[PDB]
Amino acid sequence: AVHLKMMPEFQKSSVRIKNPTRVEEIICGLIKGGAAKLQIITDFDMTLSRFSYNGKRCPTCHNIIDNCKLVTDECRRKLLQLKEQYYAIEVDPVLTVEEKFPYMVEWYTKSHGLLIEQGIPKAKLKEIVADSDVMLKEGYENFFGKLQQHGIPVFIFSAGIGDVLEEVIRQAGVYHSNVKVVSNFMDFDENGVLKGFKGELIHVFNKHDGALKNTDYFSQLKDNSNIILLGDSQGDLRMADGVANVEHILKIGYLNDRVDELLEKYMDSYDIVLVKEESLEVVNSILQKTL
Ligand SMILES: O=S(=O)(O)CCN1CCN(CCS(=O)(=O)O)CC1
Ligand SMILES: [Mg+2]
Repeated sequence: AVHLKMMPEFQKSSVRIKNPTRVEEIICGLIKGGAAKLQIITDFDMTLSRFSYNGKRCPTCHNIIDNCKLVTDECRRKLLQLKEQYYAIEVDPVLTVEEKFPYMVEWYTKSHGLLIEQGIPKAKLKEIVADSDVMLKEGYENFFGKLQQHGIPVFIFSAGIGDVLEEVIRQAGVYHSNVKVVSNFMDFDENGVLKGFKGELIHVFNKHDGALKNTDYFSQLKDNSNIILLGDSQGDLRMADGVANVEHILKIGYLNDRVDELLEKYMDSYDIVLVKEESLEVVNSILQKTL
């Protein structure tokens, strides 16, 4: 039987849970299925990576490029201005999520377009990532390590920049075979210089679309009917829409900011909400019982 009361990781004050009995029953199902039924579906930015260090916000994959030696101060000025106008739409309490779709498409297209003008070479990405301020959440080596040890599928589904994300995990030593990355990947010209992005855009609000356009992945994993989902946004709740069959799904949400405004809604939609939390110890504690 599962008792969150007896799990020290769940006693941390950042752990917020509306329905602990329900959560205990989901984790109970996860444990019963063991490795053979488990898969992970996860966002990256601010979910696997830290939201902040020392009251200095940490970079998203996109910020890593925004901030690198290859990008001019004037470019960052424009990027900032984009962010200020479009982020106000993102968080607008009056617009429906569907109304925000076109605005999100513009923001990501305009900001990608400014990066494309700056001339980013594939060969520089290693240096850029090494020099950046990126940080993975505390407990990431045990997270990725237990999962790879047991061959648990991990589907990292990111509205960031795929090439940057992959380079971060590769340098961390955690880009193992069990880890599949679906993101916005760079398109490179004859000289290995960024010229655009591949595929259809993934942004914060359309992850349902991408989840459905990955049937190949999920149909191979028909038996993995127990899911752990990790996200930092309401949008990440859709990352599991492509899953073949679902027996148990546990949804863990990082609430990194706009805490007072969003806490109720997060507690309502995620099973476990982690408030201003920079570790993976709750999820690692669940893996520990399960694997
Ligand atoms: O599922 S299997 O039977 O194949 C493996 C069993 N697995 C072994 C490790 N224990 C740790 C006990 S606990 O400390 O996590 O409770 C959890 C379950
Ligand atoms: Mg994110």
